[PDB]
Amino acid sequence: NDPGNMSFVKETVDKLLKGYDIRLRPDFGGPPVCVGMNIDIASIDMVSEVNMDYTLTMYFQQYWRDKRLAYSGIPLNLTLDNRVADQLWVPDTYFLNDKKSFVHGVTVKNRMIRLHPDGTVLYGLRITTTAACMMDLRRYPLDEQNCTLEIESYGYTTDDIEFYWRGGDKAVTGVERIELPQFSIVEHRLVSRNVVFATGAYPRLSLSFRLKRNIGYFILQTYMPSILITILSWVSFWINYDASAARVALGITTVLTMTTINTHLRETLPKIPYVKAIDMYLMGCFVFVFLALLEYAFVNYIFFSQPARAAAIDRWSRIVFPFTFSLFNLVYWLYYV
Amino acid sequence: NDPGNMSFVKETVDKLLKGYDIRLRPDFGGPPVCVGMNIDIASIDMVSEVNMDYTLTMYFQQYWRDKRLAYSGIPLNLTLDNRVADQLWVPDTYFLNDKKSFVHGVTVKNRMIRLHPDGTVLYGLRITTTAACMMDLRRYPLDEQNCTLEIESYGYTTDDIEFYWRGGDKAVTGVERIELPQFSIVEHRLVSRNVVFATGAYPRLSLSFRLKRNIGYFILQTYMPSILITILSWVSFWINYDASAARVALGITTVLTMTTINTHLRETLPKIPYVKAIDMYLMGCFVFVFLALLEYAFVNYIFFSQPARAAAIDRWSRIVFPFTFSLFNLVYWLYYV
Amino acid sequence: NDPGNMSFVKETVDKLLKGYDIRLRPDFGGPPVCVGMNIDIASIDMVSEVNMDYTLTMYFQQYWRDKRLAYSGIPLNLTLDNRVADQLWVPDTYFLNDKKSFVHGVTVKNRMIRLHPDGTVLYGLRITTTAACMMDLRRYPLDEQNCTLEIESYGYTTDDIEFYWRGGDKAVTGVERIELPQFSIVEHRLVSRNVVFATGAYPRLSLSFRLKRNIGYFILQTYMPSILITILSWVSFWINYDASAARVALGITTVLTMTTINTHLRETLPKIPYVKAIDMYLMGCFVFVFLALLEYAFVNYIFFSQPARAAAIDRWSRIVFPFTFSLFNLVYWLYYV
Amino acid sequence: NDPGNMSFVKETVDKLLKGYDIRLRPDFGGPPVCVGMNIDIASIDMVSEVNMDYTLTMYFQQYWRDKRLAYSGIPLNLTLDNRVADQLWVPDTYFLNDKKSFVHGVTVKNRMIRLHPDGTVLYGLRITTTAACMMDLRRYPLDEQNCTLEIESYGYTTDDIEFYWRGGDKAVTGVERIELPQFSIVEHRLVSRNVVFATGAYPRLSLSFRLKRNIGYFILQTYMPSILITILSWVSFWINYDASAARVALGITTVLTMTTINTHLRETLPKIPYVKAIDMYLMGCFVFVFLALLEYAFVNYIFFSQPARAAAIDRWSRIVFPFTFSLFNLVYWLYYV
Amino acid sequence: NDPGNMSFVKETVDKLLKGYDIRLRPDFGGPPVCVGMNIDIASIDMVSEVNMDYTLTMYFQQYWRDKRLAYSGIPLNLTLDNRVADQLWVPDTYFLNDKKSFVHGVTVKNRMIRLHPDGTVLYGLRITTTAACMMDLRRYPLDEQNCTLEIESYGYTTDDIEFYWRGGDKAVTGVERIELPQFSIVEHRLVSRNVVFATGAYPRLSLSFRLKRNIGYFILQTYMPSILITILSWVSFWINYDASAARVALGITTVLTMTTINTHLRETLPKIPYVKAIDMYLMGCFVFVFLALLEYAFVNYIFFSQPARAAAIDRWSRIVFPFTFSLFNLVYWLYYV
Ligand SMILES: *[C@@H]1O[C@H](CO)[C@@H](O[C@@H]2O[C@H](CO)[C@@H](O[C@@H]3O[C@H](CO[C@H]4O[C@H](CO)[C@@H](O)[C@H](O)[C@@H]4O)[C@@H](O)[C@H](O[C@H]4O[C@H](CO)[C@@H](O)[C@H](O)[C@@H]4O)[C@@H]3O)[C@H](O)[C@H]2NC(C)=O)[C@H](O)[C@H]1NC(C)=O
Ligand SMILES: *[C@@H]1O[C@H](CO)[C@@H](O[C@@H]2O[C@H](CO)[C@@H](O[C@@H]3O[C@H](CO[C@H]4O[C@H](CO)[C@@H](O)[C@H](O)[C@@H]4O)[C@@H](O)[C@H](O[C@H]4O[C@H](CO)[C@@H](O)[C@H](O)[C@@H]4O)[C@@H]3O)[C@H](O)[C@H]2NC(C)=O)[C@H](O)[C@H]1NC(C)=O
Ligand SMILES: *[C@@H]1O[C@H](CO)[C@@H](O[C@@H]2O[C@H](CO)[C@@H](O[C@@H]3O[C@H](CO[C@H]4O[C@H](CO)[C@@H](O)[C@H](O)[C@@H]4O)[C@@H](O)[C@H](O[C@H]4O[C@H](CO)[C@@H](O)[C@H](O)[C@@H]4O)[C@@H]3O)[C@H](O)[C@H]2NC(C)=O)[C@H](O)[C@H]1NC(C)=O
Ligand SMILES: *[C@@H]1O[C@H](CO)[C@@H](O[C@@H]2O[C@H](CO)[C@@H](O[C@@H]3O[C@H](CO[C@H]4O[C@H](CO)[C@@H](O)[C@H](O)[C@@H]4O)[C@@H](O)[C@H](O[C@H]4O[C@H](CO)[C@@H](O)[C@H](O)[C@@H]4O)[C@@H]3O)[C@H](O)[C@H]2NC(C)=O)[C@H](O)[C@H]1NC(C)=O
Ligand SMILES: *[C@@H]1O[C@H](CO)[C@@H](O)[C@H](O)[C@H]1NC(C)=O
Ligand SMILES: *[C@@H]1O[C@H](CO)[C@@H](O)[C@H](O)[C@H]1NC(C)=O
Ligand SMILES: *[C@@H]1O[C@H](CO)[C@@H](O)[C@H](O)[C@H]1NC(C)=O
Ligand SMILES: *[C@@H]1O[C@H](CO)[C@@H](O)[C@H](O)[C@H]1NC(C)=O
Ligand SMILES: *[C@@H]1O[C@H](CO)[C@@H](O)[C@H](O)[C@H]1NC(C)=O
Ligand SMILES: CCCCCCCCCC
Ligand SMILES: CCCCCCCCCC
Ligand SMILES: NCCc1c[nH]cn1
Ligand SMILES: NCCc1c[nH]cn1
Ligand SMILES: NCCc1c[nH]cn1
Ligand SMILES: [Cl-]
Ligand SMILES: [Cl-]
Ligand SMILES: [Cl-]
Ligand SMILES: [Cl-]
Ligand SMILES: [Cl-]
Repeated sequence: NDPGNMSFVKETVDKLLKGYDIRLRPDFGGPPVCVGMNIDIASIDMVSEVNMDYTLTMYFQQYWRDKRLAYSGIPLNLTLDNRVADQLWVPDTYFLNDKKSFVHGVTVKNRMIRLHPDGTVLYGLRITTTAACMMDLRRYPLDEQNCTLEIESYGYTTDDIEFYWRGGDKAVTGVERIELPQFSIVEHRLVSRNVVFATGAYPRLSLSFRLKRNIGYFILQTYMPSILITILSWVSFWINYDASAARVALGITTVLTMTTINTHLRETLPKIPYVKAIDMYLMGCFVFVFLALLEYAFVNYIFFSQPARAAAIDRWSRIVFPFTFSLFNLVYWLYYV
Repeated sequence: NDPGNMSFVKETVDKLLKGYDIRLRPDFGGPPVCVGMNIDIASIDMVSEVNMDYTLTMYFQQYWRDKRLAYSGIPLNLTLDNRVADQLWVPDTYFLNDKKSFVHGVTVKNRMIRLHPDGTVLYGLRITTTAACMMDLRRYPLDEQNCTLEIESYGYTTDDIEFYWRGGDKAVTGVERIELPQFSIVEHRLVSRNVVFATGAYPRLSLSFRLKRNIGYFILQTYMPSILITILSWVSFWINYDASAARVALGITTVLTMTTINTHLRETLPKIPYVKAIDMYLMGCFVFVFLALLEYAFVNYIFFSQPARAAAIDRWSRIVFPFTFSLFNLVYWLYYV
Repeated sequence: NDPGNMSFVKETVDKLLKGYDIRLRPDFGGPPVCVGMNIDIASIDMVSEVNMDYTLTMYFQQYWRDKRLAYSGIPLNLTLDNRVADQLWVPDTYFLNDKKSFVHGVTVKNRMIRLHPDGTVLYGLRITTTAACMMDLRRYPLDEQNCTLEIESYGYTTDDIEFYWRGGDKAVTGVERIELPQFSIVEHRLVSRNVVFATGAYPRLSLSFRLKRNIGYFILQTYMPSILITILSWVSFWINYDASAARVALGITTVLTMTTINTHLRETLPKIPYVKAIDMYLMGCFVFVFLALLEYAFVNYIFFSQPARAAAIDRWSRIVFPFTFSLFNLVYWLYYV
Repeated sequence: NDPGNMSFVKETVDKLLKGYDIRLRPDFGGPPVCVGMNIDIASIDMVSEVNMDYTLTMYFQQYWRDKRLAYSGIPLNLTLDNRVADQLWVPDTYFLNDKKSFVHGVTVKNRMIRLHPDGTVLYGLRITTTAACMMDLRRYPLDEQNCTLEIESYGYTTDDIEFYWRGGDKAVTGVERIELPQFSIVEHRLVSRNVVFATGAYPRLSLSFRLKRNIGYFILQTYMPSILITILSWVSFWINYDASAARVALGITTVLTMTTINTHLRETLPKIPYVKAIDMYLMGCFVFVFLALLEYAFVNYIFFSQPARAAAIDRWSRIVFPFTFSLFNLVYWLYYV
Repeated sequence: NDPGNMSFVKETVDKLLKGYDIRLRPDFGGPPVCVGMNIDIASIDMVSEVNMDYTLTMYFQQYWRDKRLAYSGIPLNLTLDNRVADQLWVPDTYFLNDKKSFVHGVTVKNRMIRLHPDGTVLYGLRITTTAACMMDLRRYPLDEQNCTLEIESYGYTTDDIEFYWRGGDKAVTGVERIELPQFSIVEHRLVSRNVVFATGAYPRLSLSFRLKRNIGYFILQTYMPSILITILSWVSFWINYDASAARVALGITTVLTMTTINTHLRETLPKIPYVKAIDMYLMGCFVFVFLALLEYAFVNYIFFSQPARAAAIDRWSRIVFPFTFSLFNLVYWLYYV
């Protein structure tokens, strides 16, 4: 009688679980059970190009109605201990593209079960998942990436279970509060569809983010050092051509440093067989510093027989190299922006 | 009768657990159960800027009263085996910002259950948790960071469970005994509040530390080597301008070393798109060593036609460069301290 | 009576499991139970030469008939909760060459049980496995590798269990959708056989892939830098022989850089005792840059007494070195392609 | 009757566990139960300064008497299967300073239960534990460290459980067989005491080792290369002062190499804010190589106007630098040894 | 009656387990139970000098007779589901020197139980174990190592359990099929003995391998680069002594490169306090390249006053250095081979 009478509540819950078969889905043999899903994204831990995946922490909630759990006489929503979920049927929801995922278990399993008088079940889970995201690094680091989270039922087909985003476009929250130092989230989308396999058609929910990579880190880390090395190679043009050791040292160091910058950057990224946007810039800067050393090799070859021509080549190189490199940056930054 | 009669104690404990429903919170359907929490911080293992998190080991204790566990006739507090916690209701306490946490289980699960005659339950857990802490590295390494530990109930709302710091300002102990080689704990605070979500309002407890980074390591590791390289570039000012190979070698090595110091440091830290305080110093030192090499390029360009002017430029550079760099350090250390 | 009557379904399932002995295989003491297997390959995460293994994620399905589970009166296929698999006999299938494998367990264990009226059981598992693959790196990076997945019964011999690929050549799907940045899957094969051990003959299923390594990454990372360094060493041939510091610096840097490229590459790969294809190219490039420095050591030795002969040696070296190195690349790329 | 009659033994063991309450400690409500502990140290896996911890593998044995397990008629010690420990009360022993620990479980859980006729229980566990050890690196690598293992009861106070080292000074064995390549174990001590907390006074057992770091590795790795670089800088004193490129190159390389040695070593160690003993030596060697380069900068500045004075400075530097550096090593090695 | 009658088989197995006490070993209170062990080594994953351990994957089989499991009327060997092992007594076998081990559990636990009419039990486990192996690196990389796997009973003494290698010298198979890229298995041995501890005497089985390290990798990685650098230092002997910058650059680079090779190699290996065989070679090569630079420092010191003597020193150095270094290799390779 009394909702505050725990003895009466215990009798009501025991009656619900008496004869309850966890092996059978709600409305077994009849219409499919509709499962509504909402996601509260706590954070996106990291985005890795090397492993081609991202780490996501979220509050995963499932909404469905089980008539076997309908109770009367208690005008309240029953929030039970999370351990009761082992005595109830739950959807076999799994993430299609996940690589490693777990449910937090401190201090207890991060799980929620809330019952409703009509038999509606609220099932919440705090899950940290690492989901695979293949990335196209051709325009890297000025690339825009699209990473998805695929939600699907494992065993039950569309004849048994149906998926939908509960709340429509507002089913997923917390996207605007995600703080990625390297990326900005341009847009997120929700997709519901059915995928046909050899064992039947299965419900599918898709959550996708469009990530825009910030360029600030790469300007300070790769682009500026490459520019400084290229400018450093131009110093030899003002050095006297009789200083063979000095000018060759400028040519050697700038050429070798440019190669080390190019190779070191590729080591950090995964072994991809195509040229990236930054690789085009680094290889472009290598030509300028290589031609600067070849410029002195030409001057050193003829400065004895033709000192006048050698001086003109040095004088013209002081203008052509800064001018050509400025144009190279102009065409480069217009293409990739 | 006799408290030392184990048969009588076994009967008393069995009576408490007879008809006990773990699925129901204490005072189910009535006033919310108040849970008091205390933390004994054993240590802070590490603070990582790369992962933006810190590792914490602590003794987590929860205090609440369950009238179903009230016993009479035994004027003693019953300290039971930790395995009895699986037969009792416990709060669904979880850490909001934790990334990976566990309860120690050697030799047994690091868990404590102590009962009281009125039904009060003491529940202790030794937990090592890695909690996310977003850090602002703009003033790094002279930055001050604020890392928090958020405590919240997962399933139960404020209508069912209430949180409070047991003992007020003294609820958290062991803060002054924390030994961080890189940080000093300026202050810790305790905050109690209620947070409203889509599923209701939830109790919240917040433990926050203000960490001040020690500068001793970075002086020896980054600042001093940068100063020594800048002073090294000034050696060329006293070298004769006819030593083209020697002075250019001093210019090349100091400029290249400065770039390697700048890029290597940024690799250790996470890829952030903004300039840090140390980055300002390293880029400032790069200009001084770059101008030192450009100084000889100017001297080498005119020392043949105008030897007198070239000697004066070398002589003035011996004073201006140490003076300007001293001023640069003065303005730098006043801004960030 | 009614298939949609959950009470009738619960009675039918309880009858099947009443007296069911999980310790006994189907048709125990009689003909061996035939298990059909299909694999839906979700992805191949990575291929590691250092660890000599690859990571595979797949949908592993087992097909067999158990007459103890045959039911009548329900003209439907019973898709039960995955937790019922703990109450049924399943084959002791294990992967012979796996190093670390697991079944995904979010949100539930990634497991499927589907029953059929005749007693046929469909048992699906989503497994991520790391399987050992010994690789022959003699032709690396132009090598072609053959990695296998060996499927075998652990305890039961061919007298008790038999394996076969269900669907023949189409038993394994998703191979053409595998995206390896470094490898291309030339062909996959399915092999069924029996392997004799000391404890008897055991069924065996083999899934093998032939992987062709893409050469695009290694051209940009190793081959091109080696070519550029070799061309860099040729610059000294046009430098005047009186520039002893400049030409020796070109010889030193190219020789030292070539050694660093060779040693660094071998560190990434596992410690193998044989020479690889790339090692042959790197050691070939080392000879060219070493002879270039020895060329000046010969010129510097005689340019005082015999300036005319020294000039001819420099002039001839400008032709022989590019010509010989071009031939070296011709014979090299014909041998390994 | 017959000890070899397994049916009689099974009846005796079942009688012991009939009515046995694992939730109650032996002599509950009476005198505290005394637990004797012995440790057989299998090995010390590693000692890490970076993580400030060490890894320990040991055989952990607990000795206590439970009158509920006393049996008569069998004049033998009952060695039972390790799975019976789940049906018995065991002390809630945990390691206070451990960071990650586990009990080995191959092929079974590495656990031992041996019963005695009077009710004495022998409980053995093979545990690998990583225990935190704060280290003072001011005298590193000539430092002596003291790492402890703290043993304490988690829930029970001194009113319920008491700890003591069984066998006194011989409670811990295997210390002399520990093989640490980098450390030598000078001495180990055993301490028994009671620690008072907010929840009461708890028994404490402490096992501490005094570790002396071997200096052989650091002589070959850091000290000798630093000496060789310092001697290398002295070569310029015998080089003619007109060789500006050669002597400056000797000065540049020795100074730059010394900085790289200093910075690289600090990266391996944890970020501590104080100067270590090795840091004093490396910074001392930096001054000698820096003054050597400044010595030529002084000679190069005056060798034209005052060639006689410049020659004397070179001649005196050939004696003062080896003599002063020898004295620097003398005072250094006397202070830290 | 009928062996193919599963109902009769189920009755027979239930009778065996009725009244079966897992807490009691077979023949409890009587003669010790003899356990025969065989190992089928699948692979040796890796051998690590840094961690002083090796990883082993094997099929571990235990053979013993339990009269409580003897059955009659079924003339067949009963291969039961692996889950029946939890209802049977098994030996408490553990590996003494293991550091981390596990039993594979995909798709089921890699476990086998086979019964025999007389009560003999076959118990198989597929175990991957990392066992500690202390290594003597004094002759590294030409060292020969002896790594063992120690098998012992944890709780039961020799009065209760006895170990023996089933099949004698053929108890361990698959040794000849082990493929270690860096090592060759010279010989394996089997040892059976009893070890006395404080708690009694325990059975012990030892499997030991003698590993011979292949030298092919280290010739290409360390020995050849050291030889090439030493030969590189000899180039300065043919360079004119007036080329001070060139010859000092050859001396500086060879000396610095030799130090980097020596220090980098020691970093990969564990921090041991003794000199290795390769360390002797690297330090020997350092002297040759250091004396080569000191050779020019002597020539540069006297080539002005005594040009004739300086030319002879260069001429003699062209012969003595190759001759002495050839002898150094002769004595070195004879000592360590
Ligand atoms: C690291 O950064 C975090 C986040 O910024 C800081 O956490 C904040 O700490 C401050 C205190 O320093 C908190 O402010 C206090 O909040 C209490 C709780 O507010 C709840 O309840 C009130 C009603 O009582 C509601 O209005 C409110 O919405 C909340 O539901 C208040 O009770 C406190 O009030 C006290 O101060 C006011 C004046 O400001 C007085 O009028 C009151 O009488 C009383 O004395 C106070 O406002 C703040 O809420 C925390 N934020 C979060 C997000 O937790 C950490 O402090 C910081 N770490 C360090 C070391 O500085
Ligand atoms: C990676 O490397 C592995 C190992 O080398 C390759 O695996 C081999 O694949 C070949 C097929 O390409 C296998 O050869 C086939 O074996 C079948 C099974 O043999 C069992 O049964 C027969 C009796 O039927 C016994 O005699 C035998 O001992 C085994 O018990 C055969 O049925 C096949 O026969 C077919 O070809 C023959 C002619 O060769 C015809 O006469 C037959 O009619 C029939 O068409 C065949 O012999 C071989 O067994 C595999 N080896 C292993 C160890 O598994 C992978 O193919 C390779 N990967 C790639 C991509 O190439
Ligand atoms: C690494 O560093 C740790 C921490 O510093 C060292 O641990 C200390 O070890 C010393 C012994 O070397 C300990 O001192 C001894 O403590 C015993 C326990 O004290 C408890 O009980 C007494 C009453 O009996 C109380 O007063 C006290 O508060 C404690 O509750 C004492 O029984 C010992 O007494 C002995 O010496 C005194 C004289 O000093 C005599 O009068 C006594 O008769 C008796 O012989 C002693 O005081 C100390 O407690 C340890 N500290 C901690 C924190 O554990 C390690 O030793 C060190 N490792 C190495 C290798 O040196
Ligand atoms: C790696 O390194 C380990 C450790 O050094 C080596 O292991 C040793 O291997 C040798 C054999 O090569 C072992 O020696 C043998 O021990 C057997 C067991 O001894 C027990 O039983 C005897 C009584 O029977 C007791 O006296 C003893 O204390 C032990 O309790 C003996 O039965 C063997 O005897 C054989 O040789 C003797 C002559 O030496 C004959 O008289 C006998 O008839 C018989 O033929 C033998 O002594 C030694 O015990 C092992 N040590 C350990 C610690 O296990 C590995 O061999 C090595 N690996 C490789 C590849 O070399
Ligand atoms: C609470 O409910 C139980 C079960 O229906 C009932 O027996 C008991 O009387 C109720 N309590 C009161 C105060 O009526
Ligand atoms: C201990 O309590 C039990 C249960 O109440 C009782 O039967 C027994 O007699 C008591 N012991 C004594 C010595 O009275
Ligand atoms: C459903 O099946 C049960 C068990 O056979 C039966 O008792 C019940 O009457 C059936 N339902 C209907 C509506 O007939
Ligand atoms: C062994 O003990 C049981 C239980 O007491 C008893 O029934 C049986 O007769 C004993 N065995 C013999 C041979 O007496
Ligand atoms: C199989 O064995 C059971 C148990 O003994 C028996 O009841 C049954 O009749 C047997 N089957 C046949 C066909 O006899
Ligand atoms: C790359 C910039 C070099 C600037 C040299 C300036 C020389 C000026 C001589 C009048
Ligand atoms: C390795 C390419 C070197 C090119 C030098 C060109 C010099 C031309 C002088 C006329
Ligand atoms: N399935 C055979 C397992 C095995 C191999 N060796 C020993 N046992
Ligand atoms: N054994 C005492 C555990 C503890 C410390 N602080 C709180 N609980
Ligand atoms: N099997 C013996 C285990 C052991 C060693 N030391 C203590 N216990
Ligand atoms: Cl967690
Ligand atoms: Cl732990
Ligand atoms: Cl997972
Ligand atoms: Cl283990
Ligand atoms: Cl596994």
